[PDB]
Amino acid sequence: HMRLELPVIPLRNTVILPHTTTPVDVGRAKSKRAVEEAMGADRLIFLVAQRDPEVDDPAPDDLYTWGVQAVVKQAMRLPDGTLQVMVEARARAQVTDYIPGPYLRARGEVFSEIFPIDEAVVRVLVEELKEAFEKYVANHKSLRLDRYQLEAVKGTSDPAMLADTIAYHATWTVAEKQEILELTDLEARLKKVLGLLSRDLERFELD
Amino acid sequence: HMRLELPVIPLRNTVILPHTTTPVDVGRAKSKRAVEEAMGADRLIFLVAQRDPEVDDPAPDDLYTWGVQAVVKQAMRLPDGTLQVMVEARARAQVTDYIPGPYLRARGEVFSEIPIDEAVVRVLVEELKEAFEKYVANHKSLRLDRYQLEAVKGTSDPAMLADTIAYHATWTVAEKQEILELTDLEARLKKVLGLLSRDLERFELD
Repeated sequence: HMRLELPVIPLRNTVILPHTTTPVDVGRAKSKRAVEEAMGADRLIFLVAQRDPEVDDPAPDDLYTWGVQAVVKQAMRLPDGTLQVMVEARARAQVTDYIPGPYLRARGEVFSEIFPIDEAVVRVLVEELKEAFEKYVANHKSLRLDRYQLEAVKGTSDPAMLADTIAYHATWTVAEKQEILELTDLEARLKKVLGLLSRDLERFELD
Repeated sequence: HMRLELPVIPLRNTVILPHTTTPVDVGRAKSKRAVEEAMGADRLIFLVAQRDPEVDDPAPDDLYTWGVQAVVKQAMRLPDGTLQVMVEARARAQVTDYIPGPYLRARGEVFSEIPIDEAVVRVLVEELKEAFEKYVANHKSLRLDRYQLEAVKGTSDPAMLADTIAYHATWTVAEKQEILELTDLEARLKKVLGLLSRDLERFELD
């Protein structure tokens, strides 16, 4: 449990969940200025999804409250003037207190993952998640996923990482992934991911 | 049933369907230049949804093939340098052959709407009005004004009914794009009804 003052990168149509390392294309000037503060300092940064992908310059009201604390590990330039930035999402963050300035900066609380005392149900849910995800991948039609990613999921045995990684790979809406991010209770989080997977499997099987 | 060369406006996260008049916020320079060509000419324009909302400078491959032919009705220069444009979409368009230039321009074929098996269509229409009333009743997120819902209930044109419901529903771009691309009327009505019934099951699930 920490409190950090970090620059904030708004994500138009993406939710980053902890335990994921992903490249983020960064086109907007204010997002770029947030990246260079991070790289010039401790490389810590907040990533927060927008409520509306079409908003060009989001204010605090345009952003969800919860995001992730991430590490900026390296940045690259592309033929375009955008920056591809590799980010390591570490933990959920409640990003509340935005500070006036030329770009988005805020103080937020970074949250530990609390393991429930009902470990037995969680262990069953973990096995139900891996089974449901394997069928989701087998019966999905538009899903991009490499073999090594699929074996990582099946080899993960922590529930918190398993839920977060599955939610990252699945093709759910921002609002649906945002709710996974905001469910701190682990068994409720596992049951939401499983409900969404079963829902899509039902829909896949009809056709 | 004509082929026209018009400027094209890419939409990041919106699908426009015929029979709708909607505001379009226009931030990108190429989108702004495409609007003013329309305003300086016959005010006709193509609106095409992007496949990926995060793409800043879409190429033809970044766009769906089908869009709408619309009339630019008014433009509001906003303080942040954006253009709010009111557009009335009037017909489906297959936007195929994009033209070299500083912004998106393309030739596309505009398709008029022509009621098949009137017996099934009538059943689907009545089933649609009922499902929509409950969809509106059992969502939890949707903002519809009274005049809009009574417009739905009084409409007896099937094409207008399907397109208007798809406009109001909170479905993804890909799902609404599928409504746009179903030119055969009975298949379109059966898709809209399936999506509403699908959502009705999930709403009562809680």
